[PDB]
Amino acid sequence: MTPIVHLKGDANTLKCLRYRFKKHCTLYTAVSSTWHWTGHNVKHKSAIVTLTYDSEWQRDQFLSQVKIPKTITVSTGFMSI
Amino acid sequence: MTPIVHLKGDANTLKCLRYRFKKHCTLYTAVSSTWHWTGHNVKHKSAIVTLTYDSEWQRDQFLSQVKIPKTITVSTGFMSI
Repeated sequence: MTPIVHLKGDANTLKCLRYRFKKHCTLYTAVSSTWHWTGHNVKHKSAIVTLTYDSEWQRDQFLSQVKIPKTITVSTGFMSI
Repeated sequence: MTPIVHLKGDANTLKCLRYRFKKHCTLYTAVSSTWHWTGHNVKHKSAIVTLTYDSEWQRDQFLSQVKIPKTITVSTGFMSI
């Protein structure tokens, strides 16, 4: 299936990460625009993004090229399309 | 795991669907803001959204309360967080 990572944290701390993916253009398959769980009642800035990898092995590579702050939690799963 | 549906199509045709989810507030677990696969070279308006359900059974219910145009393709998968 297609691997999909999910990172979250301060909407601002996410702006800096996107830049790191610029030099790592040869590591992910498709970057999604910044989005979040919208709802009638929100809380604060917690924008979230997602990155699809062509394989799990390549996934560990990106995590080795970018440092995931301890405040940002990662996610693991797979989709079918 | 957590079920996750993925719909796509004309960014405009998606605006009408979001309204249907308003009356079906008791059917999904978390609606995500409108987003899409951003990239240096885009094509046209193809915004995409996602909906998480608490179970597969409840998933078939939402699909029965909203008509998915033949131009919009659905998706099936699961995440782990």
